Amino acid sequence: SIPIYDYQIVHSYPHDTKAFTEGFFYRNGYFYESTGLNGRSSIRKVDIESGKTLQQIELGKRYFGEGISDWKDKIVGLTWKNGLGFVWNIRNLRQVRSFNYDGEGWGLTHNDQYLIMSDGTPVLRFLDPESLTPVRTITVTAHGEELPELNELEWVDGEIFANVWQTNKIVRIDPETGKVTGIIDLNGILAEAGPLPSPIDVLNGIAWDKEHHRLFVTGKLWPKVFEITLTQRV
Ligand SMILES: [Ca+2]
Repeated sequence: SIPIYDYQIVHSYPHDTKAFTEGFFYRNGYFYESTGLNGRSSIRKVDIESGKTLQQIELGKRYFGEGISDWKDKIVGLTWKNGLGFVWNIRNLRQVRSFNYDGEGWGLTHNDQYLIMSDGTPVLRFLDPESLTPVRTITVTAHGEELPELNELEWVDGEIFANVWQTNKIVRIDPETGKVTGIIDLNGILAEAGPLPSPIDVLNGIAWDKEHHRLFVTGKLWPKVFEITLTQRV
């Protein structure tokens, strides 16, 4: 009754196996990743093919960085427990503004009007990109059930794709109703990943290139980012 989708790997690119991926998006032929690298949080511009870093800033010691997303000429980023967000110039990564919000920050994406954030609960926040305060929320449900643990996000083709932390699934959420309209099953994808690092952590990170319709998924300490297409199951 809830349509399930299987992946096909189109390509697979090296990813930093030391990087706890907290936020991930695609822009300008580049990856942008919010990364934990030994308790320190950095934000990073990655070359897609090499997985190498082309540019980074570090967050201050007291912040744990989470979701990131572009917005026009900016990167917006969340913190885990600080209630503080940042706005950077996407070009030189110089901090430009801070803002406050309640609760935790996990994932962050955007559609044409709004920044969209998760925080591990079933409740997604739509933010005014200007005031940076919520104007709508939706509650996320799968077969009528509240779906908590919503993590990294990505707006894909009219929908919110969200990692569900500690599963290998991605949910497609109708932004209007908050209903899960679809489930992407990435179980076993790691078997396709080449030799695994020690340690390795969980699926998390979805980026999308609107122009070419390319979907990229990764995860914390993963050795690959995967470009994937979807096929609806049987
Ligand atoms: Ca994302």
